[PDB]
Amino acid sequence: MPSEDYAIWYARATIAALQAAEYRLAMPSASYTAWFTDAVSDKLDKISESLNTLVECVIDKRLAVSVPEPLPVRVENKVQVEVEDEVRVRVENKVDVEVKN
Amino acid sequence: MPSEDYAIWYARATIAALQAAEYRLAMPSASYTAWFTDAVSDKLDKISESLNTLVECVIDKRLAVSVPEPLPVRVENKVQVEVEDEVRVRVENKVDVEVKN
Amino acid sequence: MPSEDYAIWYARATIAALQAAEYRLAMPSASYTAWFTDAVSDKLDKISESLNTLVECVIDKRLAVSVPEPLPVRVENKVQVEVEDEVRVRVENKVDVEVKN
Amino acid sequence: MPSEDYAIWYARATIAALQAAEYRLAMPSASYTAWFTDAVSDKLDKISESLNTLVECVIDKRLAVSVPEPLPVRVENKVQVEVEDEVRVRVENKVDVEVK
Amino acid sequence: MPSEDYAIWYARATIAALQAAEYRLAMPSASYTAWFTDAVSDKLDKISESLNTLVECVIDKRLAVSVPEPLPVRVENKVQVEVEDEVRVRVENKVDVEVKN
Repeated sequence: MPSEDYAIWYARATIAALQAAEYRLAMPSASYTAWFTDAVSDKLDKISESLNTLVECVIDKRLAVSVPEPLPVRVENKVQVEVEDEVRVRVENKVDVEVKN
Repeated sequence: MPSEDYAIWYARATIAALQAAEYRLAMPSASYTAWFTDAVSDKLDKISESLNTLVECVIDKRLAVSVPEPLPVRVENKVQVEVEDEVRVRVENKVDVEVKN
Repeated sequence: MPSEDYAIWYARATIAALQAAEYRLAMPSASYTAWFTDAVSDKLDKISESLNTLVECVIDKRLAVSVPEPLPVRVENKVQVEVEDEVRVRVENKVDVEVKN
Repeated sequence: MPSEDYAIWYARATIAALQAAEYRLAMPSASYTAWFTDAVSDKLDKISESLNTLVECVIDKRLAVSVPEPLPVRVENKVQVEVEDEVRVRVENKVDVEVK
Repeated sequence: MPSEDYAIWYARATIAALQAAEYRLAMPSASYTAWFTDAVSDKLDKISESLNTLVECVIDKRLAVSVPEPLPVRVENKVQVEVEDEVRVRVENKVDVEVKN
């Protein structure tokens, strides 16, 4: 029943108005926030929980770590030592001696 | 088509209405959610999956680490040592002796 | 009511107009921004803060770590040593001697 | 040229209908997705890629690390040792001997 | 001014059209992008910046770490050593000798 001329103008004028305006979001519906919680927020909570588990290892601005024990090592240098016991020895060569008695 | 005065009224009144309202989002379309899943949610899953792998290394607030085995070390101090075996020796000097015979 | 023909036209024309337009978001309302900050922004702050605690441990492109100390180690190689002080010894064998006087 | 009553009604009724409806988002325009990619998705990619570089270091639930080598250490205890070579010695004292 | 029957039909029909349609987002207003930059993007940037600092420590698929130097260790095993210098010794016992002259 609306004339074609009016119907044409209505569609064109309504599209022009919709595009001229800007849209202020309200609080979303519960259906949107449920979706968004699954798509984003719950995943952020899991990421934050995992990060926290790692950061609880930080003490005094150092990350506490654990290594196998005892830790296998190779000493690469010549070490100065102090011998604490009397040592049993086997003399292997013929020794020059000065008799003092 | 309606008069210019009517068209001007309609454009202004409709824009005014669109901007006076606030908009409550519903569940998005399947097309929007598929796009958003690729743009955001799937990437959050990969981030969470990578963090999970790191956090599996944590036990009692210490991060388990691995170093080369065996680890090359350099001993910096003078070490007290206890010699446990008999030692073969070569006497390099002429020795003063007292004969107890 | 208006005509059933007019009503069908109006539904089709209005949906077609709404779907032909594109929608420019303004700054959201206070209701939305409060929800969004709780759903996203505050969780990002929490993540950022935890990460900063970890990254504070990084010094000049190395992560500072703490290991139990003194660390138990097991030395796997034969170590060169230097004996600095006089060692007390006990000769275990009969020594061949050349008397020089 | 609508009547004033109609103009007043149309403003109030249109606001009411807009507030009562809920709005289903379609696939966004290319302009929106281009902007959103810059604002969000590209930064998520950078974050994910940085995390992967760190997580490649994880081997069987341990983080592979590197320390300066050789690692400087201080031995805190007295060490039992086994001498494995013949030792050149210089005798310092006058030795008591029993002949043959 | 319209009749109540029209007014009621218009409200019901317009809500029905608004809910039957779906909405294609254009590029958002400057107001929106400025708010969104503060609420999300700038926080992502800080997260990425902090993560970059940690990942700079990765070299050849290992994380570079620092421990206190020198690190205190406890040697748990008996160590084989090679003495490298001449050793001054004091003979503590009476030595049996075979005179070879």
